[PDB]
Amino acid sequence: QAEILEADARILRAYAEILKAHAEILKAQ
Amino acid sequence: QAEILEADARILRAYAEILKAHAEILKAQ
Amino acid sequence: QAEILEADARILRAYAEILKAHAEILKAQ
Amino acid sequence: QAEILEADARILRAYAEILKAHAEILKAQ
Amino acid sequence: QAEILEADARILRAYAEILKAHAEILKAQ
Amino acid sequence: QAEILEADARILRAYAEILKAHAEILKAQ
Amino acid sequence: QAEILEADARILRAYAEILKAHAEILKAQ
Amino acid sequence: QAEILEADARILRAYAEILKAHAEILKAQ
Amino acid sequence: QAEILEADARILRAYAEILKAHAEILKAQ
Amino acid sequence: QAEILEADARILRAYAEILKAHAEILKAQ
Amino acid sequence: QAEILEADARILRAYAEILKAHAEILKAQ
Amino acid sequence: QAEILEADARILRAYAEILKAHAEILKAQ
Amino acid sequence: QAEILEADARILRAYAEILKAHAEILKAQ
Amino acid sequence: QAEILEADARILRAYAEILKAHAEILKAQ
Amino acid sequence: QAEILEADARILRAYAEILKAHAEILKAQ
Amino acid sequence: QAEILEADARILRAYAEILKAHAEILKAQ
Amino acid sequence: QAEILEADARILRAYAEILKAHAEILKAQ
Amino acid sequence: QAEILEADARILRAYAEILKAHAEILKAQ
Amino acid sequence: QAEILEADARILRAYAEILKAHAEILKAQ
Amino acid sequence: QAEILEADARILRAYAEILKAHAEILKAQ
Amino acid sequence: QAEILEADARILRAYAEILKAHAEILKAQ
Amino acid sequence: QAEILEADARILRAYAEILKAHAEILKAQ
Amino acid sequence: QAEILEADARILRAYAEILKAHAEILKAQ
Amino acid sequence: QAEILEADARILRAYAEILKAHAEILKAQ
Amino acid sequence: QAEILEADARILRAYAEILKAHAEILKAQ
Amino acid sequence: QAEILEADARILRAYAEILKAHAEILKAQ
Amino acid sequence: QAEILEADARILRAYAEILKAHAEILKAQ
Amino acid sequence: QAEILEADARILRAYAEILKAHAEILKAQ
Amino acid sequence: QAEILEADARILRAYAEILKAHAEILKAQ
Amino acid sequence: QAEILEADARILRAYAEILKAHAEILKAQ
Amino acid sequence: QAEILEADARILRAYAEILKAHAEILKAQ
Amino acid sequence: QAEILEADARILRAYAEILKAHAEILKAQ
Amino acid sequence: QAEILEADARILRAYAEILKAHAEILKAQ
Amino acid sequence: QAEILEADARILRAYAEILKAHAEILKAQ
Amino acid sequence: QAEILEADARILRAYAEILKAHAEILKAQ
Amino acid sequence: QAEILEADARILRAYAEILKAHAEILKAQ
Amino acid sequence: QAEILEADARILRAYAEILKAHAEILKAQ
Amino acid sequence: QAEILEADARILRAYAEILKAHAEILKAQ
Amino acid sequence: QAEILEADARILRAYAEILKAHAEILKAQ
Amino acid sequence: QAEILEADARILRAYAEILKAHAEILKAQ
Amino acid sequence: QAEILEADARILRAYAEILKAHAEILKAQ
Amino acid sequence: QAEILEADARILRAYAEILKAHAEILKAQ
Amino acid sequence: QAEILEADARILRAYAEILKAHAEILKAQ
Amino acid sequence: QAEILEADARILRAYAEILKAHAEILKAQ
Amino acid sequence: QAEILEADARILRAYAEILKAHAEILKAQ
Amino acid sequence: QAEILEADARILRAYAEILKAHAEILKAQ
Amino acid sequence: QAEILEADARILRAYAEILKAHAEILKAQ
Amino acid sequence: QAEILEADARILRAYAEILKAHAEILKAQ
Amino acid sequence: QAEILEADARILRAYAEILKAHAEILKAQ
Amino acid sequence: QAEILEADARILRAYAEILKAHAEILKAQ
Amino acid sequence: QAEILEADARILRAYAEILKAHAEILKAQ
Amino acid sequence: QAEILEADARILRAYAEILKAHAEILKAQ
Amino acid sequence: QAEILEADARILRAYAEILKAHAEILKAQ
Repeated sequence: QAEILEADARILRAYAEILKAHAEILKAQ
Repeated sequence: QAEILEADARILRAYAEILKAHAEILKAQ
Repeated sequence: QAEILEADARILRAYAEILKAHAEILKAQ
Repeated sequence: QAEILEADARILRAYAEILKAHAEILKAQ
Repeated sequence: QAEILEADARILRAYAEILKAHAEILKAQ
Repeated sequence: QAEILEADARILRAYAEILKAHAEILKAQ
Repeated sequence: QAEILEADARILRAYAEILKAHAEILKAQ
Repeated sequence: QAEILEADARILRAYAEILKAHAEILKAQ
Repeated sequence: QAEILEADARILRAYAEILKAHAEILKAQ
Repeated sequence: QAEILEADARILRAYAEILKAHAEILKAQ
Repeated sequence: QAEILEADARILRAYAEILKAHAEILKAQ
Repeated sequence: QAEILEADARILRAYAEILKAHAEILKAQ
Repeated sequence: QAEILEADARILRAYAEILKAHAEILKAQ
Repeated sequence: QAEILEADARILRAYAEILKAHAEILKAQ
Repeated sequence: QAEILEADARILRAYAEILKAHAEILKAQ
Repeated sequence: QAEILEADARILRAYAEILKAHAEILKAQ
Repeated sequence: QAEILEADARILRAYAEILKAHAEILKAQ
Repeated sequence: QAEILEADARILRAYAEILKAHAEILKAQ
Repeated sequence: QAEILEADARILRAYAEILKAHAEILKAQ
Repeated sequence: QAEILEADARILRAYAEILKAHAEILKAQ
Repeated sequence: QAEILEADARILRAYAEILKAHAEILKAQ
Repeated sequence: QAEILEADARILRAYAEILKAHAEILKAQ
Repeated sequence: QAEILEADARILRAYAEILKAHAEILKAQ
Repeated sequence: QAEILEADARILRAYAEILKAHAEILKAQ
Repeated sequence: QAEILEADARILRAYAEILKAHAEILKAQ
Repeated sequence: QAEILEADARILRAYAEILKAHAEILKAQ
Repeated sequence: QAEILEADARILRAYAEILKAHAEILKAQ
Repeated sequence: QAEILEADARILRAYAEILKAHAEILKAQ
Repeated sequence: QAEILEADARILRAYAEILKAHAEILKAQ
Repeated sequence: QAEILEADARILRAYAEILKAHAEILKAQ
Repeated sequence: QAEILEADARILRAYAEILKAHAEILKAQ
Repeated sequence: QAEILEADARILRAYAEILKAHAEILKAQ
Repeated sequence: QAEILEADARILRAYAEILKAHAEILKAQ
Repeated sequence: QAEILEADARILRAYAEILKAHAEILKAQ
Repeated sequence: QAEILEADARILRAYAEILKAHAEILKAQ
Repeated sequence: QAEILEADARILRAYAEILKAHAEILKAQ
Repeated sequence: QAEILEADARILRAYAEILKAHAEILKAQ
Repeated sequence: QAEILEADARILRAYAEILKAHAEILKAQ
Repeated sequence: QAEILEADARILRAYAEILKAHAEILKAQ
Repeated sequence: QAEILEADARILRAYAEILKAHAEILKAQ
Repeated sequence: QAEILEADARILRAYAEILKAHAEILKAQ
Repeated sequence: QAEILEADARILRAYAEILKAHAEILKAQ
Repeated sequence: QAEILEADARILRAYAEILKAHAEILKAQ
Repeated sequence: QAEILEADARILRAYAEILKAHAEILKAQ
Repeated sequence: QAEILEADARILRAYAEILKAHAEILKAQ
Repeated sequence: QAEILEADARILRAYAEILKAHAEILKAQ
Repeated sequence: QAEILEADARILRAYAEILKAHAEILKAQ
Repeated sequence: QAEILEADARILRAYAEILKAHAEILKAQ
Repeated sequence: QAEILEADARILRAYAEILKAHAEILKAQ
Repeated sequence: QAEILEADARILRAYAEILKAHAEILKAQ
Repeated sequence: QAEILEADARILRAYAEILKAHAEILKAQ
Repeated sequence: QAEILEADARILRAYAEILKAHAEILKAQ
Repeated sequence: QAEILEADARILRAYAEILKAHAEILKAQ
């Protein structure tokens, strides 16, 4: 099941990356 | 049933990959 | 009934493959 | 009734095969 | 009534065969 | 009434045979 | 009323025979 | 009224006979 | 009124006879 | 599971960054 | 887990900054 | 009593429907 | 009483329908 | 009373329909 | 009793439906 | 008893549906 | 018993649905 | 027993749903 | 036993849902 | 056993939900 | 075992919720 | 084990809540 | 372990509450 | 450890309460 | 007082209803 | 006062209804 | 007093209902 | 005041209705 | 006193109901 | 004021209706 | 102060209630 | 301040209620 | 601020209510 | 910001309501 | 962004409402 | 993106509404 | 993609609406 | 693919609408 | 395939619509 | 197959429409 | 088979339409 | 069989249409 | 049988149509 | 009002007399 | 905002004046 | 926004003036 | 956006001016 | 998008100017 | 797509200019 | 597809130019 | 199919050019 | 079938060329 | 049948060639 938890970690990292990009571009705004 | 769990892991990895690509391209945007 | 579960595993693997191909091509996009 | 379940297994295998072929050709696309 | 169930099994086998042929020819496509 | 059920079994067998022939000829196609 | 049910059985047998002949000739086709 | 039901039985037997003859001749076809 | 019902029985018997003769001659055909 | 906690830390850092950018721009307002 | 607590500290600092900016602008009002 | 004669009329109309459909058959041939 | 004679009229009209359909048959031949 | 004579008229019209249909028969022959 | 004769009428109308559909078949050929 | 004859009528109407659908098939070809 | 014949009618209607859907398929091609 | 035949009817209706959906697929292409 | 066949019917309806959704996909493209 | 097949049906319905949501995605784009 | 497959179904429904919410996002943009 | 997969489902539903709220944000802007 | 993943789910739901309240803020402005 | 993450969740819910009350303030103005 | 006159009107309408029903009777004869 | 005059109008309409029903009676004779 | 006149109106309407039902009887004969 | 004149108009229309029904009576004789 | 007259009206309505049900009986025959 | 004149018009139309019905009467004689 | 204005609104609504009840009186007369 | 403006709106709606009730009075006269 | 503008809208709608009620008055006269 | 524009739209619709009610006034005169 | 454009559309529709109401005014004069 | 284009279409339709209302004005003059 | 093309079609239809309304203007002058 | 071609057809019909409206303009001048 | 050919036919009809509208233009000049 | 030939016929009729519209153009010049 | 021959007839009529339209062209020149 | 011969007749009439249109062409030149 | 002979007559008339059109051709040259 | 009560008492007595006469007649029948 | 309250005072004074004049003239009545 | 409130004050003053003039002239009436 | 609010202020001032002029002239009336 | 808002401001200013001119001339009236 | 928005801005500016010119000339009127 | 959007931009620019020229000449008028 | 889209782009460019030339010459007018 | 699509592309290119030449010559006009 | 489609392709190519030549010569014009 550890694979499922790794997948969750990946999903959350990706979401954090989306949020960070949105933050940076909104700062550019 | 472990095969089902492996399939779930695969699905989530693929979704994470989609999200990562979308994040990178939105950063390129 | 294990055959049914194997069939489910196959279906999910195929769906994951579709998603992975779509992800790769969207990255190419 | 086990024959019915075998038939279901066959149907799902065939559907999985259709999906796999569609996935491969979409990757070729 | 078991004859009815056998008939159902036959019908589903035939449908699975149709689907398998369609899958193979679509792969040939 | 069992005669009615036998007739139903016959009908379904015949339909399955039609479907099997159509499947085989579509495979020949 | 059992005569009516016997008549129904006869009708369905005849229809099944028609279908079987059509199936065989379509296989010959 | 049983005479009416007997008449109905006769009608259906005759129709079944017509259908059987048509089936046999279509098989001869 | 039973006479009316007897007349109906007669009519249906006659119609069945017509149909039976037509069936036999079509079989002769 | 520590990976999950790291992901949470990342998410919260990103949210804090969004909030800080919004604060700075509202100060600019 | 200390990372989570640091993230909380960051969030609260950002909120305090928002509030301070709102206070200053309301004083300007 | 009127309802009884009404039912008789319905019987006769049904027989008329039989004959009319048979005529349509014979014309179609 | 009028309803009774009305029902009689309906009977006679039904018989007329019988005869008319029979005429249409004979014409079609 | 008028309704009663109306019903009588309907009876007679129905008989007229009988005769007219019979005439149409005889003409068709 | 009227209900019984009504049911008989329904039987006959159903047989008429059979014949009419068969005619439509034969026309379609 | 009327319910029994009603059920018979339903059987016959169902057979009519079978034949009519088969006709529609043959027309579509 | 009426319920049993009702169930038979349902079976036949279901078979009719099968045939009608198959016709719709063939038309769509 | 009626419940058993009802269940059979449900099976057949489900198969009809399969075929109808497949037809809708083929039309959409 | 009826419950078992009911469950089978549910399986088949679910497969129908799969196919119908796939059709809706293909139409949307 | 019926519960097991019920659970299988639930699995398949869930997969259908996946596909339907994906279709809605693709339409929204 | 049924509970295990039920849990799997819940997992899949949750993934469906993810996809549906993502679609709603994309529509809102 | 079922409880573990249930917990996983809860995790995924929570992530869905995150995404849905974010969508509501973006719509409100 | 299930309790740990439950706690994680609670964390994520709390973050969702944060985002939803922020959305409500932005709407109110 | 679960208690610790529970406490973290409580912290985050409290922050959510802060934001929600602030929104209610801003609406009231 | 308007209420009283309304009541009188209702009385008269009721008497009219009496006469109308009497006409119905007389016609039915 | 308009209410009173409306009530008078209703009285008169009721009397007219009486006369009309009386005409119905007289015609029916 | 209006209540009393209303009650009288109800009496008369009831008598009218009696006559109307009697007409129903007489017609049914 | 317009309401009062409307009421007068209604009175007159009612009287006209009286006369018209009287004409109906007289013609019926 | 209005209550008493209302009760009388109810008596009469009940008698009317008796007659109406009797008509139902007589028609059913 | 237009309402008042409309009411006058309605009065006059009502009087015209009176005269027209009177003409109907006189012709009927 | 908003409370005071709300109280004034309540006063006015109460006056409206008075006036409307007086209207209902005048209509009832 | 929005509360104050809402209170003003309530005042005006109450005045409207007064005026409309006065209208209903004047109509009723 | 949106709340303030909504309050203004409510003020204006209330004025419209006043004006429309005055219209209804003037019509009623 | 969309909320603000929606509020503006509401303002304008309210003005339209005012103007339309004034139209209805002027027509009523 | 689509929300913003929808808001603009609403603004324009509101202006159209204003203009159309002004038209209706001018016609009414 | 389709949503954005739909929004543009709505903008244009709103402009058309403006223009058509202006037409109706000019006609009314 | 079909959705995108449909959106384009809507754009063009909206332009047509604009142009036609302008035509109606020019005619009205 | 048929959907795509239908979309193209819609595009062309929209262009035709544009052109026809321009024709109507030019005629109106 | 018939669907595809129908789509082609629609394309051609749309082109015809374009051309005919252009004709109508040229005539109008 | 008849459907396919009908589709071909539609193609040809569409071409005829094109050609006829071109004729109408050339005449209009 | 008659359907197929009818389809052929339609093909030929369409060709005739083409040819006749070409004639009309050539005349128009 | 009459249907088949009618279809042949239609074929021949279509050929005649072709030939006559060719005649009209040749005349027009 | 008369139908068959009528069909033959139609065949011959169609041939006559062919021949006459050929005559008209030859005259036109 | 007691006069009204005596009147309806007379009415019911007369109706009872009619019923008794019809009863004695049907007894003589 | 005190100006709004003064306006309300004016409105209520004017309404009171209307009511006082109406009272005076109704006293004169 | 105070300008909007001043505008509302103006509107209400004007409406009060209209009402005062109407009151004065109704007193003159 | 303040420009929009100024425009609204202008619109309301203009409407107030229209109302004031109408009030003045109605006073002159 | 600010350009769109400026355009709206312009439109509303122009409409206000139209209204002001109409008010001025109606004052001149 | 910003080009489309600029085009819309242009259209609205032009419409505002038309309205301003119409306002100016109506002032000259 | 961006070419289509550029074409739309061109069309709207041209329409805006037409409108601007019409506005200029109407100002010259 | 991209060729079709390019063709549409060409058509729209040409139409825009026609419109631009017409605008230029109407400016020259 | 791609040949058909290429033919359509050719047709549309040719039509675009016609339109471009017409635009050029109308510019020369 | 592919031969028929090739023939259609040829026809459309030829028509496109005619149109291209006509466009070229109209450019020469």
